[PDB]
Amino acid sequence: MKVINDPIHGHIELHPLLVRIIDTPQFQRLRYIKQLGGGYYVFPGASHNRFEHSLGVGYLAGCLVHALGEKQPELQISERDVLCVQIAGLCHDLGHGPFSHMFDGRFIPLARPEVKWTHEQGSVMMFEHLINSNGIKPVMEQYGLIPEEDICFIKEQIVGPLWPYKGRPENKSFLYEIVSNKRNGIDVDKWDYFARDCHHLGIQNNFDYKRFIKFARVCEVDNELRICARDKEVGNLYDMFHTRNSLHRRAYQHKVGNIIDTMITDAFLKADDYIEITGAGGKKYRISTAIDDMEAYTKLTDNIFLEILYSTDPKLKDAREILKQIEYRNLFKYVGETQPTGQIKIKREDYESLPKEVASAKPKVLLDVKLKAEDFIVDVINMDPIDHVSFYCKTAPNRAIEQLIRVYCKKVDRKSLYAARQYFVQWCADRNFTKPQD
Amino acid sequence: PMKVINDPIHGHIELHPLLVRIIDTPQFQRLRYIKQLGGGYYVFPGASHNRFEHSLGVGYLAGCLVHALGEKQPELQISERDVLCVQIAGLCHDLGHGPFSHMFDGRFIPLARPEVKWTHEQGSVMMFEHLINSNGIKPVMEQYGLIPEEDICFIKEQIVGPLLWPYKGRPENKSFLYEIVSNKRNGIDVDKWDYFARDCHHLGIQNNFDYKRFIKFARVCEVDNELRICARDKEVGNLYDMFHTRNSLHRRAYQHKVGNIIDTMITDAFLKADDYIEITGAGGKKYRISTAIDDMEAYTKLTDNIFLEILYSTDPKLKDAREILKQIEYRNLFKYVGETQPTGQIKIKREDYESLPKEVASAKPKVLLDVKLKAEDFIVDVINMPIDHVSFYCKTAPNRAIEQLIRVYCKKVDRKSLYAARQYFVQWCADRNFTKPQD
Amino acid sequence: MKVINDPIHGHIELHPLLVRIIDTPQFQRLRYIKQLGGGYYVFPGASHNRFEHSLGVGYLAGCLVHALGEKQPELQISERDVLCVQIAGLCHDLGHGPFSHMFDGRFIPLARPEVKWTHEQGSVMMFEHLINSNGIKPVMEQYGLIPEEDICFIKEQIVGPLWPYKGRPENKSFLYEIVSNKRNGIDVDKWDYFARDCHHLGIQNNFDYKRFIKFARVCEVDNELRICARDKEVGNLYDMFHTRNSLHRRAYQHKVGNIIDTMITDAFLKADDYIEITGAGGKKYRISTAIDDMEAYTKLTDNIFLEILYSTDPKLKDAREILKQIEYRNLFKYVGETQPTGQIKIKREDYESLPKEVASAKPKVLLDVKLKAEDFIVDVINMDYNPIDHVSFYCKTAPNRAIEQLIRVYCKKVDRKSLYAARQYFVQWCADRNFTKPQD
Amino acid sequence: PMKVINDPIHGHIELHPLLVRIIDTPQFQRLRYIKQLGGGYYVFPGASHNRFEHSLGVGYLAGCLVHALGEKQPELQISERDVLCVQIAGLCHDLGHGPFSHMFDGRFIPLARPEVKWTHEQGSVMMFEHLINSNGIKPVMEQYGLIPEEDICFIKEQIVGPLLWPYKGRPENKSFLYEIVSNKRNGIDVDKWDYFARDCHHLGIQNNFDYKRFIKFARVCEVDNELRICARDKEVGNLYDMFHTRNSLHRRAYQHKVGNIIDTMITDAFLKADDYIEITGAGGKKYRISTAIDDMEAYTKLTDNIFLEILYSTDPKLKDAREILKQIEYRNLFKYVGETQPTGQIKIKREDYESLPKEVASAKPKVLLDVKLKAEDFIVDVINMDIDHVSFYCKTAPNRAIEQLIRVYCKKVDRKSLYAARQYFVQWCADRNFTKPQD
Ligand SMILES: Nc1nc2c(ncn2[C@@H]2O[C@H](COP(=O)(O)OP(=O)(O)OP(=O)(O)O)[C@@H](O)[C@H]2O)c(=O)[nH]1
Ligand SMILES: Nc1nc2c(ncn2[C@@H]2O[C@H](COP(=O)(O)OP(=O)(O)OP(=O)(O)O)[C@@H](O)[C@H]2O)c(=O)[nH]1
Ligand SMILES: Nc1nc2c(ncn2[C@@H]2O[C@H](COP(=O)(O)OP(=O)(O)OP(=O)(O)O)[C@@H](O)[C@H]2O)c(=O)[nH]1
Ligand SMILES: Nc1nc2c(ncn2[C@@H]2O[C@H](COP(=O)(O)OP(=O)(O)OP(=O)(O)O)[C@@H](O)[C@H]2O)c(=O)[nH]1
Ligand SMILES: [Fe+3]
Ligand SMILES: [Fe+3]
Ligand SMILES: [Fe+3]
Ligand SMILES: [Fe+3]
Repeated sequence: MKVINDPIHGHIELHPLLVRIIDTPQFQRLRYIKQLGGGYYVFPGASHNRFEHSLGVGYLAGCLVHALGEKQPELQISERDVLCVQIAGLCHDLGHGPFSHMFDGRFIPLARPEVKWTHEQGSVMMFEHLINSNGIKPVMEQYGLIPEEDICFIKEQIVGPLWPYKGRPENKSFLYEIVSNKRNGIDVDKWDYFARDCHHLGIQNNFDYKRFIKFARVCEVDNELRICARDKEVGNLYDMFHTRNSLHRRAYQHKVGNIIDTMITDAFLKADDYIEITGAGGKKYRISTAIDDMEAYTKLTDNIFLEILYSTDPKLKDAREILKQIEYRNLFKYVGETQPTGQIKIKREDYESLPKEVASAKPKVLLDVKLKAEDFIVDVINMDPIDHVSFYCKTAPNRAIEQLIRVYCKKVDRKSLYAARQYFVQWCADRNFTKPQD
Repeated sequence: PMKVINDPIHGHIELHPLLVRIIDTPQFQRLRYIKQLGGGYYVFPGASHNRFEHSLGVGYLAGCLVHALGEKQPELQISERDVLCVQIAGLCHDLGHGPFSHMFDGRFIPLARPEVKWTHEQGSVMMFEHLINSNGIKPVMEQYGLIPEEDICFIKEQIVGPLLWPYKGRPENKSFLYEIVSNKRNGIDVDKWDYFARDCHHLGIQNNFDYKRFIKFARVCEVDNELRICARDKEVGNLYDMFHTRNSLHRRAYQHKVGNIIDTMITDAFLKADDYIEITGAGGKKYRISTAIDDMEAYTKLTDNIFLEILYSTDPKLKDAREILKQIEYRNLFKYVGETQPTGQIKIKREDYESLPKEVASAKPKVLLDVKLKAEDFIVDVINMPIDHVSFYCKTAPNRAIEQLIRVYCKKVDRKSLYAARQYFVQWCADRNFTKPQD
Repeated sequence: MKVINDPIHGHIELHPLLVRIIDTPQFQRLRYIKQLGGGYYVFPGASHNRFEHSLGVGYLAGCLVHALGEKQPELQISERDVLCVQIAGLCHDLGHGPFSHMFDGRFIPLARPEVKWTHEQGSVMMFEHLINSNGIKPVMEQYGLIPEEDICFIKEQIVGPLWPYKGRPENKSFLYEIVSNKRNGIDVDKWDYFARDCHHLGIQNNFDYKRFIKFARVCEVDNELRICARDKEVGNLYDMFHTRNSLHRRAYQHKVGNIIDTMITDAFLKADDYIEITGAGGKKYRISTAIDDMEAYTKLTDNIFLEILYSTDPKLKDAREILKQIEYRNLFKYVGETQPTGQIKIKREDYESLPKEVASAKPKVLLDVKLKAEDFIVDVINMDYNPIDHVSFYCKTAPNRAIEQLIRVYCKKVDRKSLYAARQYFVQWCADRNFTKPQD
Repeated sequence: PMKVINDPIHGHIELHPLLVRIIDTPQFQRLRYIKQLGGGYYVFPGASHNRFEHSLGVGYLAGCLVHALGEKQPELQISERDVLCVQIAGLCHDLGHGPFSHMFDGRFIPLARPEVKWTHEQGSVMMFEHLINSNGIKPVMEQYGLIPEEDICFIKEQIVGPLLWPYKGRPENKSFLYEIVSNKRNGIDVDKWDYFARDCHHLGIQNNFDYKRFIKFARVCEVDNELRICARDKEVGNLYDMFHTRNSLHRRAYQHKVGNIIDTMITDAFLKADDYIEITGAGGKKYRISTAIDDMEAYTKLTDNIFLEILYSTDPKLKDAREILKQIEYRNLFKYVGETQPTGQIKIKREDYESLPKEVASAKPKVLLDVKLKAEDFIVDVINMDIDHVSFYCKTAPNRAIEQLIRVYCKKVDRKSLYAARQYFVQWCADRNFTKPQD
């Protein structure tokens, strides 16, 4: 029964089971993986990692359940239910890779285009590895959990259904909207990293989750059980959503922030063949295939960045040279942005091909310089109002009331940069993407 | 052409292009990979911040203060040359920190090479000379009005002190400029300001000191015909809030019991790994962790990275060290035996840190005990550390002015062995004449 | 330089000029006038008076002005302007009478239908009395105020134009939206008693004025200069308006709260002839006429309730009997509520006549008992004002430019047959007055 | 039929109809016209609250606690009759307070009638009996199961104490019920809880004590085989913060310097007016302010109202008193001379308050001074203050348990007379052997 002090949430009381899950290598791994990935090289305050964030989500998961259980004893929320939601929140991010969203969103699609991989697949594999490597399942039983039944439940809360849910019956469906919510984008995962990311980026977060948790209730909608907010709390809700918008516009879509991310992945790609990560049975993996074995994956952290940078191996001199360019601030240069409006969206599978298409656009008038596909970086940003949440009133508590595409150039001179803007504008034309602004 | 960096504690920070030129180097970005609070992060989840953002802030506050004194008092003859120099000093005062900051020069080097006198402040000066040579900064200095010979002296001296008026970099009439970045006398400098605001911010402690206010009311005045930086009498209230902050950070965070236990565990791994880990320095030569300080090129490559190189290593030579770091991940820590302080004005010197376990373990405690422990089973932790010396002035007359702790840990966790450790220690305290350890 | 500790605003720093206005009898008057009138008899937490509310307004006025002056120097806002806005905030309630709104809203319309009286007229008369009785004008100039021009500005901030304004040029119009705002219902006066009234009533006030003040800016709107808010702060504004709505629904329109107000007024009416208030030149005034002399008005406070209650005077036995009714809790009984929807609103001038009308409605079928006009109390409750649309905004990208009546009737007769009789008359009176049909 | 009142501090308060019958009387509603902190309101604008809302809260808390003890411990034989009585007691414990609360019996009556022994708790008992007699409560008591003879005794005893086991109202096996409303020994009762919460709320002070929690873990247990109310050991953390609230209210509010000066000014006005004011009592007789305590019917009409009655007066017999209250409005207060304490454990008795200025004025203070002051120029303010003495229990074995300040003010405000006042006072402290005044 430890008490941890967190700068956003204050004191976080931790169930001994939770403590047993937290003091394992598969969880301490999150201490070495930046929350905002390449954010830190643009935002100096953003040194924070997945680890404390996982702590906060786990805490927020629990605050909400225990709250719903107290205001409404008829939901039959058990001490068993609160522990699983707490464990799920804690481990939803077990599967993040080097520099978080950079890894499953850009590196694996470029490194192994055929493979379908998400960090949510990654978390469940890592959670399974965690409870097996550390004999967690006996300790679950010691505190009243049913390992077969509850381990499924935690997994389904993280990666979704593997009525589709086997972990809990539908009269407890609302337990599935606590940690991550597909429908109205309101979950304790957002709350923590909304509060957390503003705190480190120097943005003001006026959203008050304690207030929202206090007035939160389960209510019936289309004969479905959902979590609802009372009508007074729409003012708080506009402040939640305005923060989500500021974080995206100001932080998550930052131009240099995202340019630098593609430089890092270009380094990991040129370095993928020459770095070995040690797995099970002593087998050796590459950076891109360590996702295939969880003990190697345990060992795949932000560390790999510095390992490349400090390397003396001549085989890694290319990968090294790109990371020296991040340190010297000689970055890739911005060419332009465009959108596939009205058009079919670019799929993760087709990322590898895009620079070849850009370099192949025929931009007549003819140009002084010619560029090959290796001089182009094509960066796909996927985006994934108030009205879509469901409310209630005190009188009737029973009843309910994109893709951006950016192109960077590795060549830094004005004559070549001009050329790049020309190819780029042509490629947009004959792909029927929107016309780039000047 | 100014770069503007957004910082959570100081906001928008405008950076002179010269400052930028210095920042975008490996000798500086190296600070992105060094925890401000070392092993603190393993006790306070918020303490993930590194020396890097802190170095930006000091550089900023330095400039803020100099520029402020210069505008209010033009007779001080503070130049753009002078301001730039003070700023670089803030920027580069932490260039020399080692893996996990103070754990490194404060415990590791004293335990690994007792013969050596090494400080991060010496290190900051070597790294700074190394920085400006490797990156052709001296032409860039000359371009913005710096005289490299004279001014490079000034920056080093603001960092490491005099290398009679001991300073060769600036005359005594500009003496006050040596009090901005690092103030030896009253411990009030813009560097403390940054890491008090910054360390409170990440730890969730309330900090009531308002430096913007303190800077706004700061003046140079004559005290014993020496020029010092002074505060208005009204602002003695703001000063007390700084010191209540210095005191709660020390009690609550930097002297935290598990925090300092974990430091020594980390340091025990670095010691047990020092011989089998190689860092490539200049001229291709190879250095060890403890001797990499002898070359700034190897030293550049020595960051928090080394904790994970040890943890992820498969080398069978490193298993002994690796196991201490795996202990930390599993949370089986060294055990607290007790705390004491050395009475009188005597303080244990850094050179004698290595001997301390030999002394504690050799103490003869009577009654004789069930177990006898070797010195290798003891960790001795030396933990080191108010208007007086501050100068004030009044609005009417602006020209003129008005510890060590020792904790001992046992590596053996068994109750019989733990009981033994407490006895040796209580004895050791006795005829070293340290104070009696309490229950 | 004084500092006052207040439970809603923390520390309130007061300019010595302000303290000089406060330490006078005309201002200390407000310590003895309940903010919520008959509220205290329904809400035990509601003991707060005009005195602390006025302080808060004065403080909040200054907070807003100083904010605008520091973020936007081109407005040319002086320390003189700040003092004037503060004094105006401070003295905007000098003219409230016994139990505040009961007095200018119901007693004077029943005691003297002929007269036009508002507490806003009252504030100016009393403010004029204050600065004259305490030799304030010499002290005003001591701190840089121009007595002639600035006393105008202050009166005008309270009671309106006496471009219509003589106190400040049109390039400083926005200074007229701080203390009281006719247009968008956003001012520092409502800000105070929204927080202050919730604090004492046990209601949650989520509105953060500090946050709103930090992002407030002056902008050009239709070639008009007004106070605007950043688009971000609509979330905060929604919570302000919800508070305004709860205070009105739950507190200011409380059914028993309003019954008790009409009783106190019934007692003041029956006592008006027999109570004498000493004015200037020693003349003696009545409750209804002390408003005609500001020296007598000063001594007219909530005190008068207890003077009636403690009386042994047989002339006041009638009044005394009603104040005994309130305390034994034998109150007037609720008969019903209705609205003048679609019809002309009942004017203050016509309040006196209404019970005669209600008692004259022919409620056929005939009833076992008959009621006289003296057995009816009709209470006209006015609440003059998406409201969120009438606010003006800006975004950081374009900082230069901008983006009812209730009628209740109570009966004094408390038996079931008479109450039933009463409902019939009331339901009829609504019928041939074309007011809404009363609900069950 | 249960009425429910919303309280800003305690939320919804459900009132037994019997309780409502008692509240809606003149003797009780009298408390709507008596400030809780009296003259405090003239120093703290938030402090406008009266005894009335406080009495409701005590009544609410009394029932809350009695009901909880009964639910966890059915063996205590706590009846619906017992609970009603404790509640009425909480409600009516403050029935006897006079104009401006503690100012009245603590200073006005001791100075106006030095011979008489009067406390408000005595007053509460008389007012309570007048209450049930004049308003026919005893038939209503019998209707809800109270036995008027036995229980009216019990209610009085909870208020003024015993009039060997001294209590006739309830047997010793129900002794603990006497510790709820007012607890003489360990200063922990629900009366204190209420005005600690309420006084914080209106003063803007932070109150960390959680009564709801403390109530949840309270139990009756045997202490020296005597029955006492106990707290669970784990929850002592809650107790320390109760006492910390008691400490801040006293340091920051109740012993406030100008607040207490003002109270003696009000008292000086009541004294200069005691003779010319008539309050009509029973049998038509006329009483003075100081003797209205002799008749409960007169006392009923004596509230804060007497203050404005004096101030608004045009009567010239009352012109002297009027001027002291006119001083208050213009803020020309009495001036502070100094503070002292009675060294030794001796306290100045209320009976001797009147003479205190006579002693001060006759002190021969050589050095001889330019001016001499008479006793009419001195105000002597006696300020009275009324953690381990609490009884605890453990979850495993629940059945069994584990000052005065004196201030002096001067009415003459000039520099020359004020200096004299300090000397007379310093001397008086000397030859009364009280401690040396500071500053
Ligand atoms: N267990 C654990 N605690 C952490 C961690 N990070 C921060 N903490 C906090 O740091 C403090 C020290 O951690 P512990 O290893 O549990 O030290 P301890 O509380 O003395 O543990 P015991 O040896 O069981 O007494 C705790 O109070 C936690 O609040 C972590 O990763 N694991
Ligand atoms: N130069 C530099 N900027 C940093 C660093 N860390 C954070 N930043 C911030 O991140 C922003 C990223 O911009 P830059 O890296 O300078 O790229 P840029 O804006 O194209 O710079 P220019 O090409 O000179 O215009 C900077 O303006 C800084 O505010 C750093 O280490 N070096
Ligand atoms: N002047 C004044 N102060 C008030 C009033 N209401 C509350 N206060 C506060 O209560 C205390 C009143 O004491 P003052 O006489 O005004 O100030 P003081 O320090 O006691 O006396 P001086 O400063 O010497 O005149 C102060 O702390 C004020 O903050 C008021 O109506 N007038
Ligand atoms: N009885 C009583 N209620 C009060 C008092 N102060 C506030 N209240 C609250 O104010 C409400 C209004 O008073 P009521 O007692 O209901 O008056 P009423 O409705 O005319 O009387 P009933 O119809 O018999 O209930 C009460 O229900 C209480 O919740 C008080 O002093 N006495
Ligand atoms: Fe997450
Ligand atoms: Fe530093
Ligand atoms: Fe107002
Ligand atoms: Fe009390």
